[PDB]
Amino acid sequence: SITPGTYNITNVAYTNRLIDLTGSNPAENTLIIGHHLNKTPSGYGNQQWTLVQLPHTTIYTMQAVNPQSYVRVRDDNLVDGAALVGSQQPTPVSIESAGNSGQFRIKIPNLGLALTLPSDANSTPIVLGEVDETSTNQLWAFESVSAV
Amino acid sequence: SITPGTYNITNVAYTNRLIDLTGSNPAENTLIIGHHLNKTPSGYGNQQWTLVQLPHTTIYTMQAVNPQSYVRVRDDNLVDGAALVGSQQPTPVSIESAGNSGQFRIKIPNLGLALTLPSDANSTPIVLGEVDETSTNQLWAFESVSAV
Ligand SMILES: OC[C@H]1O[C@@H](O[C@H]2[C@H](O)[C@@H](O)[C@@H](O)O[C@@H]2CO)[C@H](O)[C@@H](O)[C@H]1O
Ligand SMILES: OC[C@H]1O[C@@H](O[C@H]2[C@H](O)[C@@H](O)[C@@H](O)O[C@@H]2CO)[C@H](O)[C@@H](O)[C@H]1O
Repeated sequence: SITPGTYNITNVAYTNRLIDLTGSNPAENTLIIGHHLNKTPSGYGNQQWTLVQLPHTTIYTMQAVNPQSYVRVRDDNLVDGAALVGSQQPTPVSIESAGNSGQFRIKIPNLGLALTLPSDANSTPIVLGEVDETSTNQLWAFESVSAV
Repeated sequence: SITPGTYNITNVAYTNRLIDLTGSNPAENTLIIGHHLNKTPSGYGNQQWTLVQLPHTTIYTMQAVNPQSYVRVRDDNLVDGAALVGSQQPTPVSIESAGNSGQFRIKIPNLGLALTLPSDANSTPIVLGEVDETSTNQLWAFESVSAV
């Protein structure tokens, strides 16, 4: 399984789009979106995500570097089409390899729903969609940030 | 939520029945059962269960003190009636306060299923049942293992 640490997370369909917390805003219910890299080499703190793992499982929490907001499904509403947002409390996710190449799905445990990016337009919000075998817009690549 | 540590776990419908790994057997797919207390004051290692928590959530793993088998649903088959067993790999569980006191429900994350004891007969297997907030057969009392 993926090592605990800090990462930039890029979409497999749209390789110019990173997971991004809108405006670096710390407020409840701030939207999580797909957006162009915002500074070289590894973005500002709203494009860097720290993973904490439950040992001997694929269950994690995800938290931005600055401001320190967790990934959550809005209103804990675990259904097709619901928004992803920043919050003071996390939704637990299952991060699972999709084959022998470095790609992953980010799933809601036991429900057959996953994070998806529905267009390449800059600033498109990320939402839940149905799990399947062939859509590339629900696959994601992880690159370590050396930080410091 | 409940503090990480090592516990005896007793049913609320049937207060003479503890969670027990059959015969202290380390083999894969050994049944987990309700059974009378097998040693004073706190049982042998097959009646003592260690909890590890994912921070800022109610998600845990459960593992016996001796032999070191995890709690798992047989074949990862998350349906009404399925068997609980000992294994080298865990099923993640959501442990939540209920009823009233040092009383808790042991639920499958995001599904309407929970661990239940259907009879007071000695050595009855523990299985999944539908969530029902009025049923004492799916409520459990947690007591820390004394410090010899
Ligand atoms: O609109 C999404 C992008 O916002 C950028 O931050 C802006 C911000 O939206 C605006 O309100 C103001 O504060 O200027 C900022 C730029 O200096 C983020 O930097 C970008 O990553 C997107 O989230
Ligand atoms: O039958 C369930 C109980 O088994 C007990 O272990 C017995 C075992 O069944 C028996 O075959 C033989 O090995 O002697 C053991 C007693 O030392 C457990 O001790 C009890 O907790 C139940 O699991």
